[PDB]
Amino acid sequence: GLTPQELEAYGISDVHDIVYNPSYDLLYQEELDPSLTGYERGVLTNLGAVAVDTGIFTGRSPKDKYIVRDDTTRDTFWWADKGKGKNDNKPLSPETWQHLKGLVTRQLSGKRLFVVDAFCGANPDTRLSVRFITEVAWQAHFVKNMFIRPSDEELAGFKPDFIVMNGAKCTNPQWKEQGLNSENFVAFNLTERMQLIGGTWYGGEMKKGMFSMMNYLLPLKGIASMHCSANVGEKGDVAVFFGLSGTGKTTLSTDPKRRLIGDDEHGWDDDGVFNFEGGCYAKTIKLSKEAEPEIYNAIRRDALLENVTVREDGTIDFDDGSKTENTRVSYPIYHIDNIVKPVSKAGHATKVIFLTADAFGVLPPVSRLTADQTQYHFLSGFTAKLAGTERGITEPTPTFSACFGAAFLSLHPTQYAEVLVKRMQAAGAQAYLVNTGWNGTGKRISIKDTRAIIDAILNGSLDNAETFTLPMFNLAIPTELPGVDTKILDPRNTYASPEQWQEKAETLAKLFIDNFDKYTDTPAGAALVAAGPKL
Repeated sequence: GLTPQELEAYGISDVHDIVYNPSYDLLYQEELDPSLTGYERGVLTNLGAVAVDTGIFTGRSPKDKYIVRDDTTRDTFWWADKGKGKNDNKPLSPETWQHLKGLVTRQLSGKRLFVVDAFCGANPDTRLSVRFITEVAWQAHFVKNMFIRPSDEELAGFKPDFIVMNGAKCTNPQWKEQGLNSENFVAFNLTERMQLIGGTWYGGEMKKGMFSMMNYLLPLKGIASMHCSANVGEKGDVAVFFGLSGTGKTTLSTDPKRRLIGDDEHGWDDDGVFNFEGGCYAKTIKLSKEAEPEIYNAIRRDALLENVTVREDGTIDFDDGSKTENTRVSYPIYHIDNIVKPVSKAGHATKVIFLTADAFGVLPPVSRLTADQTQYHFLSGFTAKLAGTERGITEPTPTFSACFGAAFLSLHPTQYAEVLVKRMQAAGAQAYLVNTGWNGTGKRISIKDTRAIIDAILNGSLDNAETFTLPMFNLAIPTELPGVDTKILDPRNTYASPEQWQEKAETLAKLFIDNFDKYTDTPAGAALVAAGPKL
């Protein structure tokens, strides 16, 4: 379905063997080819799923992310070097881009190539048509899992909006003199409409780039673009769960009392909430069949395990984090029985949950937010980066991740906030802040407790429930909650010395205030200070 000549327009030469739109059967056979070496190699596990390793590239490389600054992006992108707020959108010259493109296209030239055409976005009117090019079968499999798989009729008329070229096997020897961070690179050019991957083998780089592109295009036309999971109740009530990976959004999304819309990347337009993806890239550290049965049962042929420990007998030790704590599996979304079909989308969200993995043990397990607190805490995005999720993170690392996805934002945080608020206001949606981090003793808040809290949110039992107010943060906390120990609802109770909550809360309050200061350069942002913590 694709000629060698078509690839030459992208700069790739000397290609005569193209594997276009590979089937899952073909990918499975290719991945088990014993002639593969190094990070190409795959092994078959007892669950029937192939497993691969990615070396040291066990999470994302934000410090290697670059966007060409040109007439397309100059005045619209949220640049790393132009604002008060830190971000990863580092500018790249057109000249250095051409160098990186040459490295990747030379690497892929003369090779047998896999080409996967797919969609990012469940809706035809706003989706991107993406063409992915790799020399490694498992990388093609990853994108087959993670993007929306077109029908034959859709492939017949396929016209790519973006090209993603995976050249993980190449590196940039000139990186030092070019002022770059390392010999690796994840580079984007919105004029040529291309993403390049060099050096890094982490699968997620192949999906979060297009997420960043959706995060550029959709809010500019009034559509929220959200780093969240999403599910729907029997009556059509949709919930979205914002958070960084490792902080509960995947686990809570597969709630057996709900039906899954998606894991990680969603839009919200006039019709409702829609998944961008065709699959889920779930963390597997400490996964168990008893605790996460839907996710566990999705691990079978056509799933792709990444960096998990496989024993000599082919069984998997999901508890082993010695390669990395950020072990992963990808699977097409239909590997979960309990999903929305025929398209991964539903109506407006009625419930908006912000997951905060609070390493200070200050915040309540659950708070019901006011309208202004919703905006304040969305822009703040206080949570934690968990080990391995970005390279060099070795332990839970507190962060203010604007919009609960700062690493993927292409526009200013307030642009995401304004669209989200407009959608929530139109729906009458209620927001909740849920601590999936740690309590006052340093113990991780139990998934059993968080699941019970989510249950109480989603059945509406908290919307008009009696509350008490937490000092300084001014958060409304329910006085009791079915299926949860009342004593945990007040975060002060789990401290051996409750005066220490006061000390840690003052410290965290100041961190929030200082982080939020940069948003107070407009009247609306200044007005939100009253909804944040007060010393």
